[PDB]
Amino acid sequence: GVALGATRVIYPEGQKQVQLAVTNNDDKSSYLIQSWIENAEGKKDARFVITPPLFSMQGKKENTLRIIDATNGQMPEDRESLFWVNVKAIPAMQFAIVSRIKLLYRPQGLVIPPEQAPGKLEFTRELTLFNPTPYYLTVTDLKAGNKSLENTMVPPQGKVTVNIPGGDITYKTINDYGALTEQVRGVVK
Amino acid sequence: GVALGATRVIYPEGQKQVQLAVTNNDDKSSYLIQSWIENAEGKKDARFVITPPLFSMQGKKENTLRIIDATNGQMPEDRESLFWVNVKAIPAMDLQFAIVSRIKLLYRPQGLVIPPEQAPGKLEFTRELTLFNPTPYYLTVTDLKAGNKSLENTMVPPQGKVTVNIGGDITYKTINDYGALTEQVRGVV
Repeated sequence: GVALGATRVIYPEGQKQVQLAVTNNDDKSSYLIQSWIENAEGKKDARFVITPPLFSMQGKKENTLRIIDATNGQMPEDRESLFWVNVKAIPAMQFAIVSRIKLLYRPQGLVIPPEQAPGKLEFTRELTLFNPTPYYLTVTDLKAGNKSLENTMVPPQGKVTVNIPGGDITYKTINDYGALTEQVRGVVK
Repeated sequence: GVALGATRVIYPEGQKQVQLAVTNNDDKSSYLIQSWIENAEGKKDARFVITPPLFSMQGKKENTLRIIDATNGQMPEDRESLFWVNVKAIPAMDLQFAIVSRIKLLYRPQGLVIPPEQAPGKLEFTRELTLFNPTPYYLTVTDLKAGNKSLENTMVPPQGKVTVNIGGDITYKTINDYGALTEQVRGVV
């Protein structure tokens, strides 16, 4: 069937557009593909445009969605902002195919670079995770002792609690290309 | 979701196999994982074999894909060759799009005229912007700026040119063998 080429899209301020690949490997099927953008509050938002908003995909094919910054200077410049790309495929015939993927808008000139963000996570046994960076960080493979903990996403300058059945802390993050990083030992307070 | 352990795989001539880590980080999801290799023109190619080509992941799992040289000694020996490893994760309903992770596989012959770390600094820029790469390596150029206008990311094939649609100083970064960003380099038109 249909596939998307990414699990997240980073939009670096200054870029005129970013692309998202949409593919169909089946020569015999046809789809209508509709897409739109929502803010983090769950509403349709016009600060980013995606085009074409509706297209037909007939057979084995690769199509590209373009995402354009129409923000017009109205975004926080000191942290990332989170949007959601919604794509829906309607087969040519309740049977629609729907995905939502993160769109992270990243302002120019943040002082901590993306690759140094993960190693700044602070853990407090009370565990509370604190993120003193301007990035949204996706934490996975989180372990405290021999116990495997749940995945979490920590917002810029935010805190999240991870339940543990009571009480070394290690983990990986998902990077900008959707890959797993190397294992990291957290900063424990 | 499903995440790969790397964004690119270097296959050094003579190695019998290279491994690629594939992981499902979510205990609530299940997947079928289908993988194949393409050449640089985007057509399925059998000079490299990936196995298993089809497998399933139920819950939190880590698997290893093996990539095997079946080139039969017919690769060019004076330049890298580019292949595309495609890993498609198809989600089981418990409704959603499959996700295809496409990463670069760079076959690298022994005896190249310059080691990898010297390549980035040889790139040549001509007003026409044309990027000319006189080295035996594929160069992945990011953070490309002409003066103060951000340009699109690009990849320059070994001994090839590429045109980037746009005075000012030209600055850029490249992605190295480990998927990391090099330091900014100053080019001159």
